[PDB]
Amino acid sequence: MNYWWVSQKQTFKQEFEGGYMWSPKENKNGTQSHYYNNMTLVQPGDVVFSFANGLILSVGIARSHAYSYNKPTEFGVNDGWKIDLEYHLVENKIRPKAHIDFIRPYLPQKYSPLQDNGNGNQAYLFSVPHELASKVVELIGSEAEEVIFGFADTTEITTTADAIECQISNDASIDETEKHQLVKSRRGQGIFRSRLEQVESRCRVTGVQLKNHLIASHIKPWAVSNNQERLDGHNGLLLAPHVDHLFDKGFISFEDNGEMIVSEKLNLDVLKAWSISQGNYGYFSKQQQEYMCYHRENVFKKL
Amino acid sequence: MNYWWVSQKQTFKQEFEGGYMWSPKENKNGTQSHYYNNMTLVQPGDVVFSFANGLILSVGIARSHAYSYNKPTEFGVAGADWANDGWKIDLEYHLVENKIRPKAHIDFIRPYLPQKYSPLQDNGNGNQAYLFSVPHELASKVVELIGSEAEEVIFGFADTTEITTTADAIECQISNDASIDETEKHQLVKSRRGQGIFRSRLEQVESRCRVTGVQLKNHLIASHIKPWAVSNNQERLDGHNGLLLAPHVDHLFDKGFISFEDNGEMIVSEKLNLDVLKAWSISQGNYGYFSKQQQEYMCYHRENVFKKL
Ligand SMILES: [Cl-]
Ligand SMILES: [Cl-]
Ligand SMILES: [Cl-]
Ligand SMILES: [Cl-]
Ligand SMILES: [Cl-]
Ligand SMILES: [Cl-]
Ligand SMILES: [Cl-]
Ligand SMILES: [Cl-]
Ligand SMILES: [Cl-]
Ligand SMILES: [Cl-]
Ligand SMILES: [Cl-]
Ligand SMILES: [Cl-]
Repeated sequence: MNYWWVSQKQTFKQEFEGGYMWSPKENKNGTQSHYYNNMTLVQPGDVVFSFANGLILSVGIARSHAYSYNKPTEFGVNDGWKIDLEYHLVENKIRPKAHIDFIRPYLPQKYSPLQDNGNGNQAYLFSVPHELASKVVELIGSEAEEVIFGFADTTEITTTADAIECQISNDASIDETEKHQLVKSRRGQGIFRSRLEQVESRCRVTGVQLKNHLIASHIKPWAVSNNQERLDGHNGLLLAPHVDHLFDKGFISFEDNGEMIVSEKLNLDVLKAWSISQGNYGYFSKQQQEYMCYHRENVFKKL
Repeated sequence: MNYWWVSQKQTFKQEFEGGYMWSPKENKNGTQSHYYNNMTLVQPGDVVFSFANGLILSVGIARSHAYSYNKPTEFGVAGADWANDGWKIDLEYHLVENKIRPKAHIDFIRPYLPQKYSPLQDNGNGNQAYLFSVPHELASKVVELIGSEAEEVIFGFADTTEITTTADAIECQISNDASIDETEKHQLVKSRRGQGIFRSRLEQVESRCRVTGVQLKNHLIASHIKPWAVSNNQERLDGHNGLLLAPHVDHLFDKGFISFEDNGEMIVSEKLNLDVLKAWSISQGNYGYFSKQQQEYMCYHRENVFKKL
């Protein structure tokens, strides 16, 4: 996932209401533009800071790649790049110049969105390097974190998995039954679900046994699992939907002997609100532990 | 959603272990029997009772239409080659602990058996064919005999499949529709999973899960009220056609286990086992007024999504 900083000093109102970003494709003199070319580098899931009227008004999430589209009609008045941007207004609408002594050390030598004095540069879309991105996020506060962790940063993972499902569904060589089972297993259906039900009986965390209230979740994700692992009843848990949400995204994981592990970026208010207690949720078998190790080391959100 | 009855006789274990059903597709002359043709009528999400050794052993959910596939095991007598090509269905088995013996309840079942093509004779002996249709009234009686385990498989689970199938087909149609504005297309598709302009607009009128109180954006699902699939394009992108919900509340609401009155009073379905609310520490009660714009959609939800009767 990449971060971008978009300077909309004079266009924000219109771009926010329409849920987009727009720029020309090239310079007036016909040459390639580093800054316009930034638009073609944006991927769904990427985080975009809206900088307008001196303020960061939104921490947004890109929902498209750049697509060719007509310049927006403005009242009283050639195709450019459009990006669908899912705006998220933040309560803490900050002015970056005020924190420049803290920010300056982490500004890039070239293509910086801010000058060394704290004033903005005059391009439209800047890349924000990852160290700097975290500093901006620090200043906005936890609401920027709400946009990112387990939200914006899940999108690229879903994109990758969507493409793996496409590779399988369109594979003209793979056995038809195998195709169906691998695809259905992604959403906890098919032989994977039946096999899991012979290993697990209930949601570890909430105790619910009712099959219509449980999600068949993989431990090692479906996307990175090989075909055996995708259909292995030992590579799963039956979880209540809110617990599936926390586990799938790596807000929680488990020790081999059952203790729930919590990510640094899980807000503890959530667990309080849903009456999920910390503690031990039972031994995992040796076969399950193989997968849970993978989850701890690759899915669980750990800086 | 339709119900079926598969008489698996002495090969339940192999068909269970393989997660399938298999039948011939035709007689030698190209004609189908009624029972071979039944395989071609099964749709994903349909419920299939596995009957073997006189017992109902599984309440399964079909996960495919019938597809051409070679006979999974050998015939008892080395048969003709044409007969090896049949219909396969991927069946998601769900074992039940309460294994009903239909013949021991024949007096209760007999009145609801069909005049023709029935899975059972009037004395409760099974018929010779493989896949039988179970009409809906007969199905309800079978479910009553099996009890809550059957209900668990069906309501909010098997019966959600056809709704997902429809929503998937619609997304495909929209995505490939050349006549739609490119930006509109992207917005309509993203809105299905609570993304894009729909979510930003919902955030202008709602701020938290009303049921759990959670305000954190990364722990909320942007749900529609009137479902995305049945909504028109204005309704799909309307921020008033939504609620922010914790994932488990999104689950209960989307499937119609709960709904809300216009003043926010939570309505709980008779199909909701109240143990679930206790296990997840969710209270009944009042969750605040909706706006007139939201009430339009909530009325639809109460009348068409909420599980009644
Ligand atoms: Cl050039
Ligand atoms: Cl460039
Ligand atoms: Cl400030
Ligand atoms: Cl200010
Ligand atoms: Cl840049
Ligand atoms: Cl297994
Ligand atoms: Cl461990
Ligand atoms: Cl016939
Ligand atoms: Cl076929
Ligand atoms: Cl008959
Ligand atoms: Cl008879
Ligand atoms: Cl019999």
